[PDB]
Amino acid sequence: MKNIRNFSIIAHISTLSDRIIQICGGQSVTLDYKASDGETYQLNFIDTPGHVDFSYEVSRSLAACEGALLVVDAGQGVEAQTLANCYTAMEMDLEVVPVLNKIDLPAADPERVAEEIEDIVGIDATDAVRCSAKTGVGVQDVLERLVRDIPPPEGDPEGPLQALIIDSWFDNYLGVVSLIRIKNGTLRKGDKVKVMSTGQTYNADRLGIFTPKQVDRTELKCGEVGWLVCAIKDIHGAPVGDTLTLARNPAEKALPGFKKVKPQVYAGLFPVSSDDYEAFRDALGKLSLNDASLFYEPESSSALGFGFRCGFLGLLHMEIIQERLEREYDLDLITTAPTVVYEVETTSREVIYVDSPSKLPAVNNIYELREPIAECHMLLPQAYLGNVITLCVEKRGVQTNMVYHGNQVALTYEIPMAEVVLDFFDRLKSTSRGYASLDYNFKRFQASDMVRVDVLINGERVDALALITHRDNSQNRGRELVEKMKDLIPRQQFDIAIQAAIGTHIIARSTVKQLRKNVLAKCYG
Repeated sequence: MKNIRNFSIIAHISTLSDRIIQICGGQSVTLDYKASDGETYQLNFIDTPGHVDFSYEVSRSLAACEGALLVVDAGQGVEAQTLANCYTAMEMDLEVVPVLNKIDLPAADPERVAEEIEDIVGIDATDAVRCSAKTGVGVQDVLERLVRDIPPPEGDPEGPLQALIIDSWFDNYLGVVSLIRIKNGTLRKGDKVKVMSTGQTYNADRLGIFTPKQVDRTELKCGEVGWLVCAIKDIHGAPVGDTLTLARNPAEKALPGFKKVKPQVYAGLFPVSSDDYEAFRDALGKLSLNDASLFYEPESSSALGFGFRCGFLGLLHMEIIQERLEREYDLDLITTAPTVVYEVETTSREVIYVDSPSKLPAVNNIYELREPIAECHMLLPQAYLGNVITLCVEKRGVQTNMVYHGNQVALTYEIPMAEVVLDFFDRLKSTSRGYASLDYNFKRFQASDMVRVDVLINGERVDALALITHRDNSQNRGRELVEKMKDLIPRQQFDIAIQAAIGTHIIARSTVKQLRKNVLAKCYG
């Protein structure tokens, strides 16, 4: 155990990971490093996604580490995407090792970037190892620093097994494969294992390490990271963050910090052409085999046809899947505005949760409707803050903190999730012209004057299209909706009456005029 270093990399823009592999061996790697002390160290490097959509997946990977390398471009500086992960890595007791990369570039300013790390992250950066990507010098010095500072792993190898599931995927030949950290005990080949969430037991048919090449082993001992193949049916059967133990001597308690994350953002997806339904259903199925957190459930509108109601972790989780659906499976989809999860107290005081507005209990039965609030961390040059908070309050945000970092401002606001999810990020980007970095996570539910806009077209109730929004801009969101539809619905054979209402009271009503005879229905570019 004492010669093992488990660490992850927090960076942005040959990446350091590739150069480390090159001076050792030659998503995760197990490497050997003969150090200046003449001894050999097993380096286990777990990769880290940079976005707060995968906030949980990130934290589970970090729970598998004792340290992390904060890799900053010496020619650029720090950026908020590495900040979120950096703080969580520090909240958990991980040794964060600062690295100044790309010192070779004509732009490199190491001393000033050493101040930026010290000022914004609060890590001792004065003796940070620095390294070239052109030549590769310093990478060994980084590795030496890694070995000296990151604590070795801990546990009892004879203790009852506790293996942290870092990640689980589907292999088209091997079945389900899990990347595993042995926190406690020892896992051998024959061993019959138990997944602690599910309570189900399987045989460890195969296990090994990534070299990067997939290499079989006969056991994974304490402090180690590797892969495991037992015939778990789907990746849901080995949830990320779960803990593996042995069936004959099961651990009393699972490793802390496990949860099965439920989608934060729901949306409705419908194929432009009904003929694509078969492919779309297949595409979601194919996606779901590797996406542990993608939720999808059939939904059919009168208006929009047969499609699917889908749950996502956040905006670019949705956008990754949308981009994938669009390009991999060549599907053209209509997508409804994203709607978030509300917390509602019934007249008979019970707490229920609402994904889709249509399901929200009657206005008479609601004692208190509670709205999700997102805490938004932002980095922006001083010349834009006026343009930024004016948007923040415009979206009903409340300022929680502000810190100055040279000629740069660190804003932290409390903006209603419902509103962050409806393209706020874009309006922020165009008012700061790409200079404001968003970073948000769920904070709290709060009581709020929240109403439900119902769409009906051809007098038919389109539940898929319903939205929950605040009173003060229900008139505007209803009006924008009727306009959005006028784009999706061209002038056709019949008149199409579109309207938004609150219960009985109509807020906007527009009709899409029918074509004359012998005129084809056209659409805008």
